This record gives sequence, C-alpha cells and structure tokens, in this order.
Amino acid sequence: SIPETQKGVIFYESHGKLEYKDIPVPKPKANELLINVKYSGVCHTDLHAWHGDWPLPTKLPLVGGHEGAGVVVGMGENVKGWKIGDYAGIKWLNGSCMACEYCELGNESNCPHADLSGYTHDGSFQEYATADAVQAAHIPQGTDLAEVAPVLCAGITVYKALKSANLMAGHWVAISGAAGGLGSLAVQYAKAMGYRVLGIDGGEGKEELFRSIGGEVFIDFTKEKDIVGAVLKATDGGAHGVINVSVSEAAIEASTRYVRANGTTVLVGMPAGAKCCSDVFNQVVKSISIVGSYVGNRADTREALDFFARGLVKSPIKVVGLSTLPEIYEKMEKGQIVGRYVVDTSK
Amino acid sequence: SIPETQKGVIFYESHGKLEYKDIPVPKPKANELLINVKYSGVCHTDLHAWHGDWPLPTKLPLVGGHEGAGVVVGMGENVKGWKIGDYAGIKWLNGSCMACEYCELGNESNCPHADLSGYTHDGSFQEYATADAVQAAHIPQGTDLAEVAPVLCAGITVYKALKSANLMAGHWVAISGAAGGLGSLAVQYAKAMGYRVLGIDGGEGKEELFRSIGGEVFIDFTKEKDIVGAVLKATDGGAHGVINVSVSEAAIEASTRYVRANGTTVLVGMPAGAKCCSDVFNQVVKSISIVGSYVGNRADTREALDFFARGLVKSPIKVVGLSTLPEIYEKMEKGQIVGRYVVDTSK
Amino acid sequence: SIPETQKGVIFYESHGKLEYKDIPVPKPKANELLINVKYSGVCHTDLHAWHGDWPLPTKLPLVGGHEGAGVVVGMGENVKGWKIGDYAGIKWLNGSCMACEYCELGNESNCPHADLSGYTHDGSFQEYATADAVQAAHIPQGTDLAEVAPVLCAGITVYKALKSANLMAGHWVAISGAAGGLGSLAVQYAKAMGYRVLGIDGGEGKEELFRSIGGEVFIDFTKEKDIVGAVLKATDGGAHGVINVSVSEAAIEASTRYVRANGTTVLVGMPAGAKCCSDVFNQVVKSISIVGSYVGNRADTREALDFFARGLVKSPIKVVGLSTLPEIYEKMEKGQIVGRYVVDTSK
Amino acid sequence: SIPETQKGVIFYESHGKLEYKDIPVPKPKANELLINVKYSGVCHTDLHAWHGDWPLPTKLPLVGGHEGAGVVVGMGENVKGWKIGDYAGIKWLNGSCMACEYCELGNESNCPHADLSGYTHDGSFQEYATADAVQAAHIPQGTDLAEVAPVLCAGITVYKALKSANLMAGHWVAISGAAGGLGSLAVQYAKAMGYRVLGIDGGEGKEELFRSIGGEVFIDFTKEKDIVGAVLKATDGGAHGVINVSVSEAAIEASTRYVRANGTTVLVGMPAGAKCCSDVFNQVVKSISIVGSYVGNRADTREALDFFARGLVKSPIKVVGLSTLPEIYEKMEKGQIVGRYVVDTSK
Ligand SMILES: NC(=O)c1ccc[n+]([C@@H]2O[C@H](COP(=O)([O-])OP(=O)(O)OC[C@H]3O[C@@H](n4cnc5c(N)ncnc54)[C@H](O)[C@@H]3O)[C@@H](O)[C@H]2O)c1
Ligand SMILES: NC(=O)c1ccc[n+]([C@@H]2O[C@H](COP(=O)([O-])OP(=O)(O)OC[C@H]3O[C@@H](n4cnc5c(N)ncnc54)[C@H](O)[C@@H]3O)[C@@H](O)[C@H]2O)c1
Ligand SMILES: NC(=O)c1ccc[n+]([C@@H]2O[C@H](COP(=O)([O-])OP(=O)(O)OC[C@H]3O[C@@H](n4cnc5c(N)ncnc54)[C@H](O)[C@@H]3O)[C@@H](O)[C@H]2O)c1
Ligand SMILES: NC(=O)c1ccc[n+]([C@@H]2O[C@H](COP(=O)([O-])OP(=O)(O)OC[C@H]3O[C@@H](n4cnc5c(N)ncnc54)[C@H](O)[C@@H]3O)[C@@H](O)[C@H]2O)c1
Ligand SMILES: [Zn+2]
Ligand SMILES: [Zn+2]
Ligand SMILES: [Zn+2]
Ligand SMILES: [Zn+2]
Ligand SMILES: [Zn+2]
Ligand SMILES: [Zn+2]
Ligand SMILES: [Zn+2]
Ligand SMILES: [Zn+2]
Repeated sequence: SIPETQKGVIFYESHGKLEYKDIPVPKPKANELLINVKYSGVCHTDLHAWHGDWPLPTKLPLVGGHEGAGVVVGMGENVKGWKIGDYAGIKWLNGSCMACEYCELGNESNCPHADLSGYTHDGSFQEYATADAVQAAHIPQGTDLAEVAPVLCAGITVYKALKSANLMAGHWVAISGAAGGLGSLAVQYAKAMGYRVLGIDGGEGKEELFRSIGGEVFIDFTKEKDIVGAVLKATDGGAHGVINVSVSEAAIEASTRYVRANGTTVLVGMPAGAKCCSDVFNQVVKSISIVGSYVGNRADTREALDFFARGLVKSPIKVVGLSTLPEIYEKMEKGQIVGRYVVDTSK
Repeated sequence: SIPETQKGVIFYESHGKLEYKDIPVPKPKANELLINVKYSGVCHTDLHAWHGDWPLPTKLPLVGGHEGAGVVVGMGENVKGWKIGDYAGIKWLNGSCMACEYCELGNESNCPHADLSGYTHDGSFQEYATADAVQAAHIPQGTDLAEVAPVLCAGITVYKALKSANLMAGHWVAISGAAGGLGSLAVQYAKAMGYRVLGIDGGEGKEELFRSIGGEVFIDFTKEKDIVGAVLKATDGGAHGVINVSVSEAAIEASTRYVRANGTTVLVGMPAGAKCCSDVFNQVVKSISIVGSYVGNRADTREALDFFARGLVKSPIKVVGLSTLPEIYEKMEKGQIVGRYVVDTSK
Repeated sequence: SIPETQKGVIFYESHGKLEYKDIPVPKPKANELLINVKYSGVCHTDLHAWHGDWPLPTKLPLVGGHEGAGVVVGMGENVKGWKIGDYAGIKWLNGSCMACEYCELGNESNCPHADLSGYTHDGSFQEYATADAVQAAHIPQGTDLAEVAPVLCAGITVYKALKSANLMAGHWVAISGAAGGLGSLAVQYAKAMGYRVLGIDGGEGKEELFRSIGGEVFIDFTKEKDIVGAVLKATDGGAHGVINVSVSEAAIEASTRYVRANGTTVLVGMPAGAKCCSDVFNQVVKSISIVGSYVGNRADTREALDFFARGLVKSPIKVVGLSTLPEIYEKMEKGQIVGRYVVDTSK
Repeated sequence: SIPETQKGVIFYESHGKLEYKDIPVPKPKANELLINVKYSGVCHTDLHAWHGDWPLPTKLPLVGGHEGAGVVVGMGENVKGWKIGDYAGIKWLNGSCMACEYCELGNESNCPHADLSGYTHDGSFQEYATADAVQAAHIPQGTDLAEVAPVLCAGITVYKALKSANLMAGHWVAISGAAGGLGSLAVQYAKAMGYRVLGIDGGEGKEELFRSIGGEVFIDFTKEKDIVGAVLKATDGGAHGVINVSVSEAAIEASTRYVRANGTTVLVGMPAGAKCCSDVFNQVVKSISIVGSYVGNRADTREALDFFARGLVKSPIKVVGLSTLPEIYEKMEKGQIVGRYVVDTSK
C-alpha cells in the first residue's frame, strides 16, 4: 500500500527554491514509525529552518514542516503502544537520545542529540514522513486532523508556557500578543486552565476575535500609549504572569514592568536576535522571574491534546493544498499569515 | 533603665554629614518593640539609603543601618511570643502591613506599605531602636551577636536566593562573586544545603578564602578569559543554578550563558542601574529562568538563623565602634570594605 | 452606636442548654477588631465545639459559630489595612500568635496558640463579635453577606483541599460526597479551577443537584456496589485526586483504592474517630499520597473569596433567625441540615 | 566472546528449589542490551518474587535478582548513548512501555506494562542478563561495582523517598529503621542532602553503626517506650519528614504521630499486608501527608549514583559467591541478612 514514492516539497540549498516533487518513502527505523501525514501547520520556525539563519545546521536536503498530523501506516518492529491506523502527530522535537540528563528529567527538547523534525529530520511537508515512536503525539481517534494540526506545536508551546508561568487558578495572565496565531491558543488554554486572561494586542479585528475566543480585558497596544499603567490598572497590581508570544522586542521589554511582584514572565516568542533588558533593580526588588519556554515535552503534549479533545481550544485554520507551499512561504516571509495556514498533503 | 537619650549617628540631609550625637529613645508602638542594639552590620544598601538615589524617598531625619542585632529591653503591650531580655534582630524589612496580598502570600518585602528599616524607619545605628514585633528576627539565646549581625541581611538574602534557585542537593551552583561579603555567606549556605559550590571571583587572596570556607571549584574572573567555557567545563554542562551576587553588570550578562539548560539564574546584586540583557533566543531554547530575589521573609529568616546556630556558616566580621561610622561610610563609598564592617553600638 | 449589650446565643456548660440572651459587647483589643456580625453559617465543627468532645478544651462561657460575616464597626488602634464599614469575615481560625514556626511558614492553623473562634474565642453567634485583624477575611464590598457566610469555612476548606490535592487543570478529581454541604462547594471550586469533577454521593435529589452545580460524572454510592471499579472505569485509571468530604469512614477507606497511581487523597471530613487504614503495599506500589487539610490560611481565604466574587461558586443557603439557634442545633445533631443553615443575627 | 551458555541460579516453580545450572545467553532485543553482570545485591523484593505471593504473576522460569551491576558486552542495534565496555546497572524496573501516561510523566514504575526485572524478566542472578537500554543505570566508569550494587535498588529507593518527603535543607527527618539495610543508605543520603537525621532503630550494635555513618539523634525503639514523645522532644515539634523503612506495621502507625504538622510520612517498607491506620482527625488537623514511594525513576537513578560517585554514601556489603545463592535465600527468609548480602556472579 505504501507507495514507493510520495509527493512533497523539498529544498536542497538553504533559502533556495521549494521544489514540489516526488521522493522515496522514508523507511521506519526499528525505533521510528512512518506516518501518512494528512495535514500540517506552518509557523515562523519553518521560515527560520528554510533560511538556515539559526545556529544549528539544517540537514540538507530537507523537507520542512514540524506541525504535522496523520495516520500511522507502518511502525517499527521495536515500537510498542502504537497500532496501525492510529492518529499520530509529528511535533517539532522529533526524537531525543533518551540517555542524557535532560532527556531523563523530562525536558527532552534540550538533549544535545535532539533530532529536530523539519530541521535535522525529514519534516511534515510530505505525504509520508517518519517520526520517533516515543515523541510522536497520540492524537485521539476521530479527531479532525486538520483542526488539530496547529495544536501540535503552537498549542503545546503555549500550554507549556502557561504551566511554566507558575499561576494558580484565578490569577491574572497577560498574553502579550493575544490575537496572534500563538496568542489565540494561549488565551483559550488560559481560560480553560482557570486563569483570567488579559490580552495585549492590536490591529484590525484583533479585539473582536479576542472577545470571541473569550478574554476578560483587552489592551490595544496601538491606541493605548502607556501599556504598563493600563495593565497595572486592569489587573490591579500587575498580571500574575505574562506570556510574551509577541514578536516586538519592545513589547518583551515592556512586559517585565507590568508583571505583578513575585510574578513571572514567560518568554516564548523568539524574535530576530532580541534582548530582554529588564531593569535589574526593578526585577530584584519585585522578584520578577523571566522564564523561557521551548516546545513542551510528552506530558505537555498529552495534556494539550486532551484540552483539545474536550473542545475547549479551537484554531481558526485555513486548509491549503501542499502544491502551493512555495507560495505559502513567499507570502509568509512577507507577513501574510492571517489565521494559521494549515497545509493539506493530499492536495 | 531605658535612658531618655541614646547615642547614635543620624543625618538630616541626603548625602549630607553623619552627625554622631544623642537622640531621644524611640518609644515602642503597641505593635513594635524596642531593642538595645548591641551590634550592626553595614552593606551597600546603607550607602544607597544615605545617598537617597534610590527611587523611594528616605524618611529624614534618618538613622541608618538595616542589619542590627541586640537585646529586647521593652516590648509593646500588644506583642506576644517575645520576652524581655531576648535576642532580636532588626532586618532590612522592618514592618509590613500584614493586610495586602503579598504580605499574606509570605513575600512581605513587597507590601506597598513596607516600612523599610534604615530607609523609612529609624535604622540600627543607635544604642536603642524600635522594630516590628513580627518581622524582627528571633536570634537564639547565647549567640554571639557581633558574629550574627551580617547574617541578618546578607545571610538571609543569599539563603532566600539559593532557595529561589530551585536546586536539588547535589546540583551545581555557581556563586558569581563568591569571595565577596555576600558571596562567602552564599558559598557556606550552599555547601550546608548540599549543593556543589563553584565560585567565580578574583583579586587578592580571594581563592584562598574561598578554599577556606569550602568550595569545590574556583574560577578566577581575571586570569581566565572565557569564563563561560570554563564554567561549562567544570560543571560539565553549566551550573544548575547561578547566584549573581557580583556587582559587574558584565558578570550578570555572562551568567545567563554558563547556566545549564532548565537551570536558574538568581539575580541578587543590584548594581547601579544595570540591565540583564540575555539573548532571548538562547534563553528560550535552553529554558533559562532569571529569577530575582529580595530580602527573605520570616521563614527564611528563621531557617538562616538556624543554619547559623548550628555553626555551619561563619562571617569574618571586623568589630568597629559606632563613633567612627562616618569614616566607615567614607571608606565604604571608596570601596574599603574588606571582610564585613560590623559596627559596635556601645563603642 | 455600639450598644452596651447585644443579643446572642451562649452556653456555659458543655453540651448544655443554648441560652439566647444579652451579653456585653466584646471590646476590641489593640490587635483585634469588632464586627457587627450580620450572618453566620453553621457546620459540624460547631456541634463538636458545643459537645466539648474534641480534645482541646472549649473556653466556657462560649458563644459559638465560626463562619460569621458582618461589617466592621470599630477597629483596634493598632489595626492597619482595615477601614470602618468594611465587610469582614470571622473564619474558624480566629487569631494565631504570628511568632511560632507554622505561623511563619503560612500554615497558621497549627500555631500552638491558635485562638480558635467559637472554640476558644467568642464565636460568631452574636450581634457583635471580636476577631483578629490579620486572620479576618476581607469580604469585598457589596457582596451578599448571607450568601458568602458558608464560603468562609466550607468554601475555604475545600479550596485549600483542592490546592493540596496537587492537581493540574484537566485532571480527574473525585469529590467523595459531592452532594453534601462541603461537596457542593468542592465541586464548584473544582470546576472553576479547571479540573474534571467526578462526584460520589447518593440519596434523594443528590445527583440532580450535582448535575445542576455542574459535574461531569456522578456515582451513586447506594445503587452502585463496586464503587472502586466504577470510578476506575469512569476516570479511566483512577481519579487524579480524591477529596474525602464524606463522613463514612468506609468511604475514606474505599477512597485510597480508586485514586490513580501517583495521585492524591485529601482527607477533609473528620468523622467521629475514624481510621484511614489503606493497604500499605497498594499505597506504596502506586505511590498514593494521603494528605490532610485543615482550614485554609489567609492566602487561601483571599483566593476563595475571589472565586466567590466572580460568581463562580454558589451556596444554597437557608436564612434562619438567630433566636431559633438552639432548635437549629437540635435538628443538627439529629441530621436535619438540608442545604446549609445560615443564621441571621438581627432576627 | 559471549559464551553460548552462562552460569546462573534459576527456579521453575514458585517457592521451589533454586537450581544453579547453565542457561543460554539472553539475546539483546533491538531495544535491550546485554550485561555481563559482575555483582548483584539481594533484598526482600527477591524473597517476595521467589515466593510468588505478590499479586503480579512471576514469569516462570525465572532467574531472580533486581539489583545487578555489570559491564555491557553487547548492545542492541537500536541503542544509542551506550558504548561497549560501559558499566550498567539492572535496577528493579527493567523496562517500561514509554507510551502510556505514567511513563511520560516520569513515574515509569507504574506503567501497566512495566517489565519488572527478576519478577517478569530475567533477573540479575546470572553471568549475563539483558536489560532495557533506557532504564538501565549509567554506572560511572571506574566505580567499584560490588560496592555500587546495593545503591541500585536500595539507595535509589531511599533517595526517591527523601525527595518525596518534601523536605528543605535543615529540616528534621526521622528514618524509622535507620540501622537496617535501607535505613543506613537513607541516613547517608539524608545527611548528604542537608537534612538533620534522627534515626529510630534498635537491637545490637545498631546505634553504633548509626553514629558511624553519621546521625544526629538516635532513638532505641526497644529501650525507649514512648517513641512518639521521644521524637517530639528531640526534634522539638515532630520530624519534618518521616521515612518508614522499617517492617513493623506498629512502627508505621506510630510514625503518623511524631511527624510535625504539615510534615510528611513517606511509606517505603512494604511489610506483609499491613495497614497504615492513622487517626483521620489527627491527620487532618495537623495536615499530615502520608506519601508512598516505589523505586525511583531514571532521574533519581542518575542523582543517586551521582551521590555515590562523590563518596558520600557507602554500603557495608558482604561479597558472596553466586553458587551459594540458595543458601543465601534460606538464611534470608529466616532473617540472617546482617549488612547486605551482595552476590558475586563469577564465584
Ligand atoms: N518557543 C516555541 O516553541 C515557539 C513555537 C512557535 C512559535 N514561536 C514564536 O511565536 C511567534 C509567532 O507567533 P504568531 O504566530 O502569533 O505570530 P504573528 O506574527 O502571526 O502574530 C504576532 C502577534 O503579535 C502582536 N503584536 C505585534 N506587536 C506587538 C506589540 N508591540 N505588543 C503586543 N503584541 C504585539 C501582533 O498584533 C500579533 O497579534 C514567533 O516569535 C515565533 O518564533 C515560538
Ligand atoms: N538583594 C538584596 O537583598 C541585597 C542585600 C545586600 C546586598 N545586596 C547586593 O550585594 C552586592 C554587594 O555584595 P558584597 O558585599 O559581596 O560586595 P563587595 O563589593 O564587597 O564584593 C563583590 C564581589 O564581586 C566580585 N566581582 C567583581 N567583579 C566581578 C566579576 N566581573 N565577576 C565575578 N565576580 C566579580 C568581587 O571580586 C567581590 O568578591 C551589591 O550588589 C548589593 O546591592 C543585595
Ligand atoms: N477540615 C475542615 O476544616 C472542615 C470544616 C468543616 C467541615 N468539615 C467536615 O465536613 C463534613 C461535613 O460535610 P457536609 O456538611 O457536606 O456534611 P453532610 O452530612 O451535610 O453531607 C455529607 C455528604 O456525604 C455523603 N455520603 C454519606 N455517606 C457516603 C459514602 N459512603 N460515600 C460517599 N459519600 C457519602 C452524603 O450523602 C452527603 O452528601 C464533616 O466531616 C466535617 O467535620 C471539615
Ligand atoms: N519500596 C521499595 O522500592 C523497596 C525496595 C526494597 C526494599 N523495600 C522494603 O525495605 C524493607 C527492608 O529494609 P531492610 O533491608 O533495612 O530490612 P531489615 O530487616 O534488614 O532491617 C529492618 C530494620 O527495621 C528495624 N526495625 C524493626 N522493628 C522496628 C520498629 N518497630 N521500629 C523501628 N525500626 C524497626 C530493624 O531493627 C532494622 O534496622 C522491606 O519492607 C522491603 O519491602 C522497599
Ligand atoms: Zn538525550
Ligand atoms: Zn510550530
Ligand atoms: Zn501589606
Ligand atoms: Zn544588609
Ligand atoms: Zn504562632
Ligand atoms: Zn465551618
Ligand atoms: Zn508505559
Ligand atoms: Zn532491591
């Protein structure tokens, strides 16, 4: 059944030309498993991977995409817990070494041999892609794969962020950039986890979408000038935890000021070489923690997909065929991502 | 017995002239209690208070000192748990409002009405000083008050820092500035708490004193150039938690790079208007937390004084009379603090 | 304005006769504050206090009630943070010594000098009652005092329990006794905190009320025989955290078996001298934690009253006059508490 | 080099006769790896496995032993992170499914498909034994394998226990049964982690050995009658965390009474069908947590072996040949284990 060739967009030279062609099927190593990828999201990480600008060297030739979702067609002889026909998800972190120290502690994303899907491994921009049998996401049966694709890297990231913010149910969380592709999932996850969301975003239709997905207070970062004072006024003391999913370094810097004392400031957005210069005196006096957060581990994956299965979170996807993926990249690096451009592999 | 006047160094105008004179005894408010201060430490915080440069306005006239230790002579009618003749310690945070939200959570140092001793309240540079009956430190009987004076603001600070670093016994902690007045207490507390200390300091005799108080690995920040690589080599991956007690902003910036992934970087030293510009990408990818830490709360006070009572920590004090306190300040802002200039009130 | 006498139900001899009479006003000690109690709840704790059967000796003569809510008429000279006319709540733990070790750590309810309201202090069954200025609850203005009365000991208890269960949003919590006076508030707080509630109760109308206040799965402990298997079937592995608000020791014992491995079993209900004999082998192998939980501290008080202010939790109170309080006790020790018999002080 | 047969003690029928004979070499599955076991400890768990009395059915025929340590001779094709000639340790939990929910969270010991070494898998009582490449312990090179054998199940267990006790450096920990084979390692680990050890044991030479390995206070459970009062007197309020490594159910019951309020009581010893009947009222009022603790996970393994590598913990082993293993079992079920009967495989 597995066709000896599949369709996919691959590129050989970094920042080169996305060639939609046919490629042999990756065979599943004894530990890996093959996935007939049905849909796949796209995010800034795929741009950075195709650029090659990030410090780690991208394994070329490379088929991109780290937010893939599909059905298992063939597993490795060593695999257990998986069955054929199951719904699996190729996350960003493809496979870790399961033998260092971070792999053991749970933070698998920092393994010095972290095989990154779509960066150092065949990504999720093909009809069939291989992925580690342990790190793959157990997408529950019957789920709408196209709808769940963005949750696999975006939703998991914001969920691990919120868990890293050290918030208690009823506290104030400020999603700096709540209308964005990450911000909307962050707001939904925060409202589901019991926090009180305070979005900070601006532009056209942003506040409307934010009210739609459910948010207590909205702060337009274009109309309101003193954002810090506005947040301190709304939350009455500062947000108990901020999530910097925005891309403006200025917004990150301003985030370390409207966070309540003893609060937390999760850094998630990774703008182009920015610095989080917080006033060391103001940070010490108020004991403000500025935590970073990479893609979540397996437990976070399971819990985020659980939150999705209960219909709590929703992603306004825009299904698009795979053949036009180069045009998708072109509009992406120009900033045309409106909701979330989930790609379709069959098309 | 309480003399209607006591000796003390007071100053009326910020950055003015330290007048050693006689002052009426502060009467203990129903909640406060009076303390015949026997000894008192000095630290950069007292310099900043006498300057007035810090944002909060210093209550003038002001008798300085926030690291005082003495014997209770008279308590307020409302006070309970205290007895006359007990050994009490005037910490930095004199009295909080015990009715807001941070006071309740335990982080009393952030109360918007935090009465700061020696900054907004009569400090510990007098024969007799009043202090809150709740925040005062319960110095155990028989303790050498002169020896315990530095533990009251320095030791408590580094202990709350180490507790904030989220380390487990056996991890690697890098005390950036281990030979300093804060660094030595930090190293002793870390070794007592089970961590593996890695000091980062330099100068004359620093490494010798560091080996004396007990430290695994020392890194001279003047001879060694690539500090980051050196720490990564010694700790084999990065220190599980860094404590930035140094005053060089450059050292703080370099600290966010030799901290192990998923580690922590407690900011304690408050240099003159510095910025902790950490590479947001490197901080996110490795999930490095940069936590701040102010003076510890009451529980930290009790635990740190307990560590001192078991003879685990030691402070190389230099007892000096109170009369020469202006000269002490003069040599201090010139940088003549060698070990820790603990002052004597009687002298 | 303060009348030199007020109405109240007092009793002199333990398990004696509840005399509704007039009593002089308690004067507020410099640390305490007076409260014109407007309403007050009742719970099994008041029965146990009136019996005197509990080990601690009840201060006689004693006016009962530990769930009082009223308006501040006069505060002590030492009090700060409070204003006249504010809405305050007399919780169970009236005043702690704020000088021992548990008081410092936050667990004030275990202070060896814990002044227990209605047990060792003048309770909340009078028109005017005094209460500690620190431990009193800051009931927000405009709140319906009669509605908030049960939240002051019941709601706070179940909230501290759920926080002690160590659950993450999306986990399974089994409120053993969900329909009871404590169980309903527990279910509401759990649903608000993001958990997935699984009630275990039975009787008449219980499941209907449980569906009303919002609960995923209900297990009738009278119709269903194998409760353990039923819970394991519903939660698919065991509830991530159980809350034993029931009074049947058998139910507590059965609770240590349907809790998921690595889960938790908060003990809250205090039946008449029961034992939690859990199979030590089964508890070890599955690493099941059986945590206890007394009344919450000040932070829990603030957070629970916050959850109430957002209209998330609701208590089906039954306002009853104070004059009939003896009949209330009589019907109580016979088991006639239907919803929650909140008493009215004016009536 | 791998001999087609090796020596080993195997038994076919539960509670049967230990036959020392020759057995074919287990071949390493693609995920497993073979280990030329050099030494191996023995503990009550091996008795229970040979009995078959434990609920899980023991895979027969079965070679016992779960505390093995040896050198890797041949790894599976899929294995990464391991090299030939490395020092590996066969712990109790041989291999988990790494695909359920507990495996993901880190608590691998509760996987419903937890392959238990020496219970459901070929144990460590043979010259060569296979073990999972992930769960195997990375014994550092040059370590004295005979000395490290007991640390592989005993030391890891007590370390995970102490970590589960939720203690802070400087607190009081009561090792109920400090002189025993588990108690001695517990005391050493506690002293290394910074806690203040208070042993509770009795018999001949017990207190002497306890003073030897380093313990603050010792309580003879045979001479002293009121153990609870004695511990409350020594620790001044109750031990902040108790570790019930003893086998007397009476001692476990007595443990839930001398634990300080808000403390913890780790259950580790698994006596023959015992019950931890704690007074539910006393447990609630003091909020005493009774946590269980099975064998630690991989992170605990690494940290415990690290504590061993720094020479902090030591096990008084008694090297004995493998041929006499049946006599070892016979003396064991009669209670002749004096220190720790580490077996030698070559002999
Ligand atoms: N850490 C991870 O694992 C991970 C994974 C995926 C994406 N990311 C990061 O997510 C970001 C992209 O998120 P997205 O898809 O929502 O991007 P987007 O560009 O689609 O949306 C960004 C949002 O930021 C808002 N914004 C812009 N300037 C702002 C300001 N000054 N203050 C507040 N909000 C402001 C915009 O209005 C918009 O709502 C990138 O930084 C990317 O690297 C991180
Ligand atoms: N947060 C608080 O509650 C609190 C309280 C008291 C003091 N402090 C802070 O403590 C600091 C003073 O500490 P101290 O008394 O030890 O000061 P100190 O000047 O006596 O010693 C500072 C130490 O830093 C070392 N150092 C200098 N440059 C360094 C570099 N580049 N890298 C590493 N180490 C370097 C020095 O050699 C010395 O050992 C100040 O920042 C002060 O504000 C904070
Ligand atoms: N720890 C504290 O701070 C604190 C404070 C207040 C009350 N409490 C405890 O709360 C309890 C009273 O709660 P309440 O007011 O809801 O009591 P209640 O008697 O009004 O209700 C008890 C509930 O338990 C249910 N139940 C009975 N048998 C059961 C069984 N076998 N399994 C499951 N559920 C069963 C009943 O149907 C009912 O829903 C008492 O134990 C009291 O001491 C504790
Ligand atoms: N949970 C796990 O992963 C795990 C692993 C291995 C062993 N264990 C358990 O460890 C226990 C064996 O430990 P050991 O090897 O030290 O056993 P042992 O029999 O060699 O020593 C037991 C100790 O308990 C002491 N003791 C006896 N009665 C006591 C009492 N009333 N109060 C206090 N102390 C008392 C004895 O004097 C002795 O010091 C068994 O329960 C076993 O199942 C658990
Ligand atoms: Zn790894
Ligand atoms: Zn993504
Ligand atoms: Zn306050
Ligand atoms: Zn100081
Ligand atoms: Zn107290
Ligand atoms: Zn109550
Ligand atoms: Zn599993
Ligand atoms: Zn063992």
